[PDB]
Amino acid sequence: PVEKHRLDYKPTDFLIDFVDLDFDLYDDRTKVTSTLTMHRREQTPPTDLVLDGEDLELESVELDGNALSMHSTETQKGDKRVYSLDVDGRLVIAADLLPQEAEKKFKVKTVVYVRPKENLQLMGLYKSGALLVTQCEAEGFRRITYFLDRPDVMSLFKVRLAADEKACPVLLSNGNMVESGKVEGEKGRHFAVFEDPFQKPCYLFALVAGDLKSISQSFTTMSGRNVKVSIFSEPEDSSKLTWALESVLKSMKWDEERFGREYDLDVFNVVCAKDFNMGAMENKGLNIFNAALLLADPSTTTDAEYQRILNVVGHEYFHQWTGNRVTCRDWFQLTLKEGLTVFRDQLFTADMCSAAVKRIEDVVFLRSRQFAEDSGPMAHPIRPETYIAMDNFYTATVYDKGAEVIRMYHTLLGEAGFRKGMDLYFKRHDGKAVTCDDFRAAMADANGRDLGQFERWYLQAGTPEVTVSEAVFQPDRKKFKLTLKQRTPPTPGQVEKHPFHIPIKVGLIGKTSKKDILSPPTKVLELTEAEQTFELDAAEDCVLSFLRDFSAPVKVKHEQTDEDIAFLMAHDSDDFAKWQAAHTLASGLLKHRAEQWREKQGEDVEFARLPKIYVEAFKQTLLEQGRDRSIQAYTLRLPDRDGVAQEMEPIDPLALKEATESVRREVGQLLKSDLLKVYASLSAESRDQSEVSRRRLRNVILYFLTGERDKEAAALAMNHFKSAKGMTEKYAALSILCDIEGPERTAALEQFYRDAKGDPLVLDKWFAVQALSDVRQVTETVKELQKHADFTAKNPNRLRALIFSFTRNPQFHNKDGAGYALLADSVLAVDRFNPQIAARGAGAFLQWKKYDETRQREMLKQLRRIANAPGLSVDTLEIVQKALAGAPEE
Ligand SMILES: [Zn+2]
Ligand SMILES: [Zn+2]
Repeated sequence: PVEKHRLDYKPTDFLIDFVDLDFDLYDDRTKVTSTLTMHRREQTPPTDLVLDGEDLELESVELDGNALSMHSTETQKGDKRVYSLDVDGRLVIAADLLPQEAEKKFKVKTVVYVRPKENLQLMGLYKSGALLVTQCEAEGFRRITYFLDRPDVMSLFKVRLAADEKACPVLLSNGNMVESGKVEGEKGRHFAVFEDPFQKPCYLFALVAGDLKSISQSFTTMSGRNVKVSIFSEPEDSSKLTWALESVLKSMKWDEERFGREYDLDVFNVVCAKDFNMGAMENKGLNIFNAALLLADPSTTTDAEYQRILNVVGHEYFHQWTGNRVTCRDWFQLTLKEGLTVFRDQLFTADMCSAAVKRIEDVVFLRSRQFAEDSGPMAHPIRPETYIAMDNFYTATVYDKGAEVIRMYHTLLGEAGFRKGMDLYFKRHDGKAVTCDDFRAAMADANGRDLGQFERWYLQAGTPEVTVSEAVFQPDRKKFKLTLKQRTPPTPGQVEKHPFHIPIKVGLIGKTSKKDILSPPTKVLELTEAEQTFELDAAEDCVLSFLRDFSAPVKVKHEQTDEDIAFLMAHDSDDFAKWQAAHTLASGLLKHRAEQWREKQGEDVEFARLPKIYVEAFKQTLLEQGRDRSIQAYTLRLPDRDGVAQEMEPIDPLALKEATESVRREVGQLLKSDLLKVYASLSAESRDQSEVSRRRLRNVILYFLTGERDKEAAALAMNHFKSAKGMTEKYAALSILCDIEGPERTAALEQFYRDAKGDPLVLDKWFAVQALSDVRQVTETVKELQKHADFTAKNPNRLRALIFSFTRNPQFHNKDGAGYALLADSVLAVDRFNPQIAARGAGAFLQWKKYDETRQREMLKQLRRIANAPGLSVDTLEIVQKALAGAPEE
């Protein structure tokens, strides 16, 4: 297809009033009988009807009960009762056959066949284990039957499903079940009819058929309505659903208290799917989850995966209002529901777990994955202007930066002002398909606030850079002068970047008071120009606390002495800025040691001793009593390597890895006695946040106690591995052991495989922990694991567990190019059956320009090999075309 543009939107020529679907479900060939009740838009001349349709085996076309034949050269001579198929497979009916009056309704009935077992794209109807499941977002419903496959077309649905009674005892679709019984002529088959009373776009359609067990629990809304919440899964996993069920109940209660949102259906169903591209999908009343985001068990699920399940479960329920009842006018507005819903699950996770812990996790993920995207060839604003394949723009920018943009609304307007904007947003657009500007206008109108410049967050890509050009205390005036500058580098298709509306939370820590001296302690500064000076009231000499709570998704250039950083590490009040001060000091040490290693390529690299400021602060955090142990663990943990690499030019993952290990080993020697004392204090599975924090700090201290990677380190990690009562401490010890070549690593990996007992999720970790190992010939191990009996590229979770994890290994960038070729060979094979996963796999080649010339030539070679592959998908073609946009021709 050709490139699509945001400003080319136009309402549809025709409307869809009713959808009558009949499914004759078989694993090899499913018949889909569909009747669409349509009419032309008012005040519009007659025009041809064009319906989306992809990979359908068409049997018959019927217009108002009259059969139409396939247009051919023989039908041209005389037959006018014909239909046509365009070059893309869309169903075309000439305007002469349709009613002349616009309001006159007509019926288009089609019989098509699809092949679920051959549907390896996992879009539309396909087989997943013992289940027949669906996935339609964004444009997958056209792979089931003909439709106007766009989110601004809504209609009422009536769905009938017929299937084998033994293989598919449970049949599910959107809405309420109105009929169930046996198939009349065919013995052994049964059916069910589902009617959705509320109109919905086609991407929210879903159907499930297979052998399912369920747990359930009632929920009473604030109006008194009772909603039956049920979690479905295959029989073998039906005892691992309580954590997901309890998460739905918390999400429904939280949305009522925090935003006044009330569920409107009698049933809320969640079905687990073992073969799923996304993490979960918000199909109206019939959510479908990836198994890794639903199933939970103490012996298989880590604390982080437990929290991720709670977060995604809430995310999918929050889509019922921000996504389903108020939906998108077009796919350029994807961040209207994704950015707003991610922000909603971030507030939810913060209230359910720890606010500071969640904020630190979100910022670290943003400044690694999203910052790389925003500085690369695929950089796009949260509301893109153009796209080729819409599946390529379900990105960290649209999701996670979009949430940071929503959070900036909350910062500028306050909680009560943000709530008033939400109420007006839901009141105006309930049951409609709207845009980003509608949400921004709701926030503006409800608060009397001008948000015209704020739209630049939606229009301009790239990470803004905020420089602290001057920050000096003025004792004569009792003022603190703060001068700030902002600039944003060019991104593909947009060189000039106009100033953003940047809210910057600041604070001052008095040098005498050792606490906040501002009242209120945090002040929201509105940086709206390219350069601006602010004057804060400071009674005494102070130290600046800049960008508290990460109030804007920007880079910060702020020169601080190690003494002022140590002052903030000990006396700052903002939880993020307190951690940011420690993260800033450790990042600079990591970055400098990596540049020394990068200068000599590891040939005689001598590191200066770690400064006492860093070690004493590390020791104080380690020995501290009474504080939150999760904040303790995240402060002591070394900075994420992908985050530090985004500040380097060029990026050298091997130099950054050696820099990380050298710091890990030096602090392990300097504070070995204190580390061993705290480690023994954290011994002796509960889901309580107190026990999660204890295990989190215990695993971090083990990392600092095993840096030498000698026989003593392997023995300590092996005991941690064997004595673990859950997956959290077991997987952490295994991950540490896999960097230590020896018998302890092989024994742990062999035992880990057998202890899985065929569990696909535990086997994913077994593949991933090997792909991320810092061992020699880790590439050859990954290449060999592709032949393993339990490896199949057709399952996205298993493919990502091995291949995607390997792309995050620093040895993936080995200068011999063996790692790049491995990914390219994988992307080529996967693209022939699952374009979505292959396009995301090829994304690891996007930042080729940021690496050294040797790695540039190797990555450019694989990028061109993929781009020149015959039959390459539209999805993967767009990704590598963008990557090669700034590359030499030929
Ligand atoms: Zn989603
Ligand atoms: Zn979402």
